[PDB]
Amino acid sequence: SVQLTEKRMDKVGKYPKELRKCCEDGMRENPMRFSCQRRTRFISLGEACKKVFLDCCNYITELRRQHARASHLGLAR
Repeated sequence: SVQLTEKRMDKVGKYPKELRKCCEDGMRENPMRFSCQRRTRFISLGEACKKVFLDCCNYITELRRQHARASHLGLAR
């Protein structure tokens, strides 16, 4: 979303330069409505990369939900 793209960049920045792809992919849209843990199960690609993915996924999932709630309540930022 609007300010969501922002908090994503800030989050991706927080990580060592070679774990940013993992973070980025952890925060892509979720049309199949899979849990964060479920989406890691077949990426392989590493242990330290799964921790990153999972952490960024959980981070952005919470932010999307908070955003959906604000939007539903007409507080929409």
